[PDB]
Amino acid sequence: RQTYTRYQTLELEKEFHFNRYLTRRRRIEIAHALSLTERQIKIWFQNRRMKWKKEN
DNA sequence: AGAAAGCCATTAGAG
DNA sequence: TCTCTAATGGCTTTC
Repeated sequence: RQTYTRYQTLELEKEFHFNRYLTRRRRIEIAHALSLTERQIKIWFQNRRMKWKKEN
C-alpha cells in the first residue's frame, strides 16, 4: 500500500471539484504530473465518488 | 461482441 | 487499539 502525499491528495481533490469523472486524456496527464499509475487515479476517483454519495 | 470503466462491499496496511 | 483509505474482486454498464 502506498500513502499519498498531501500534495498528491490536494491536486486530486482540486480536480474532483471540477470533474467527478475523468477523461482518458485527463487521467493520463494527472497520472504523470503526480507520478501515480492510471490505475491509481482511476481507483482514487472510484473511492472519492463513493465517499461523496455517502458524505453529501 | 468485447474491451474498458464504473459501482459496491469489503479487506488490510500505515500512522 | 483504532482510524482512515489504498486496493481488491465480482458484477454491471458504457462504447
